[PDB]
Amino acid sequence: AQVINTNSLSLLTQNNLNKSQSALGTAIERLSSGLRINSAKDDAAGQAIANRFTANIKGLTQASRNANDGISIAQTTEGALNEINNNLQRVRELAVQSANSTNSQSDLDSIQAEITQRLNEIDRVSGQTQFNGVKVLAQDNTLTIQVGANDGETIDIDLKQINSQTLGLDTLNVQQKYKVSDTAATVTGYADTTIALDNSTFKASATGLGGTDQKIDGDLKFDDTTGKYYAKVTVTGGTGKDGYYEVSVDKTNGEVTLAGGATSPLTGGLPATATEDVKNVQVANADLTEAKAALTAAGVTGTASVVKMSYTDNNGKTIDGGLAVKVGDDYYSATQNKDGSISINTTKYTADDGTSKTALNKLGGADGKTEVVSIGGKTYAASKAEGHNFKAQPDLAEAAATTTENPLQKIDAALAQVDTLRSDLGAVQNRFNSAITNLGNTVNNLTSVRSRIEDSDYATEVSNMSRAQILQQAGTSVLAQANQVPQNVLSLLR
Repeated sequence: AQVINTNSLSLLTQNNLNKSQSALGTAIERLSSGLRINSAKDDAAGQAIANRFTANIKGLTQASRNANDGISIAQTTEGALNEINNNLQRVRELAVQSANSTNSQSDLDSIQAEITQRLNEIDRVSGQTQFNGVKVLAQDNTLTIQVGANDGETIDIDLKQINSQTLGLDTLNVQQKYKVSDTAATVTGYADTTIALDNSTFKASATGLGGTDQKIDGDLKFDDTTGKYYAKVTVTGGTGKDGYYEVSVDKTNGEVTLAGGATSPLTGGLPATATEDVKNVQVANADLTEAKAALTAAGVTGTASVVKMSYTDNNGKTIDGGLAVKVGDDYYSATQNKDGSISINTTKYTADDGTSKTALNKLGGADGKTEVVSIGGKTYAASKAEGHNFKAQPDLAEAAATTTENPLQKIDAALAQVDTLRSDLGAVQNRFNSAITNLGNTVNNLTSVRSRIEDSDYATEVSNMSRAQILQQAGTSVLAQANQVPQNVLSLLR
């Protein structure tokens, strides 16, 4: 009978329990990791969204970091700014101190110097304060910080350029003008030029001494008491012609010629005042050679003269100033060099509309004695203009021209500006926090959602599938016993 085979089928179902044992193993597999890529995720997209949820928090952890970057930049902005308030308020203090009419002009100059220091510090803070390189107060700019998982989900920080100029205190001045005056300064002594003393021309101007040959022995002796040059002269072939002679010097090319058609040596020899040994033409600095060339190149028309400045305050007290090169009504601060020559002060600066350049220091400003300088169509303080680049950093206020009207109002309006900017930033923080809380709340919630897809087994469900393990194992046990039953049942026939 085919029962052996038909039973084999009934055993194939028992062997199918071995496949159910493969299901026990498959269950053990489903319980092994809890989750398997065996397509329990089909609307993969929908199930992928769970992984996107975690990716959201990944973007949200970076978001929290961002947020904290923003928070820090918020904190930092106010930090660096606090100093600015700290500086300006102090200026206010000087503004009160200034309104005092008992103050002398020297007092006012002193107060102005500290105001200038405070304003300069404000400008440094504005230019250097940074966060990760962002110059938070150097320019108007809105920083967008991604604090959410998706595009455009950001919190914006509106940064403003806060400096002396934007605050309207770039020319805040409390100084008063001094009555400017001068007196001629006939600077003394001589200096040597580039003009080298050419002696070859002497012997032909000294033929009237005769002999065979007339030559100057050594260097010419100059006399800074008379401006006269003298020469030791050896007249080869002559009788009583050797001795000291006064020589005429060509102040242009340096030629040396016997002076005054002298027919015999000076009585008494070389004068006692002729002690300098010169190799070059001496110039009574008095011609202001370089100063005059600088004035011409500058476009200055008038005749120049060296004067000593004087400044008189409101109380009739006068102090002496330095040396100056007066031209017309203008005064150019000057310096007298080693050799007694004089040079107009210059400041040295970069660009304007490209390249290195130079301007001459005039005496002006809010007090009448501040070194100012004209670049382009402007007139800045020399202190500011020194080493400045108008290419890399153009746009600027000239030097203060007069005393500032209503300085306390202006300063108040300035601080008001600083303050409102700070409110936006700090309130930004709290907004960041408020935003962190929205996202944060949804974060705790999203994690509750990934738990459905992010699936796996432990108590409740483990017991369901574990009880099922033993339940099905009971089944495999049933067919383990029932695995031996058939083979024997089939062998009963005799």
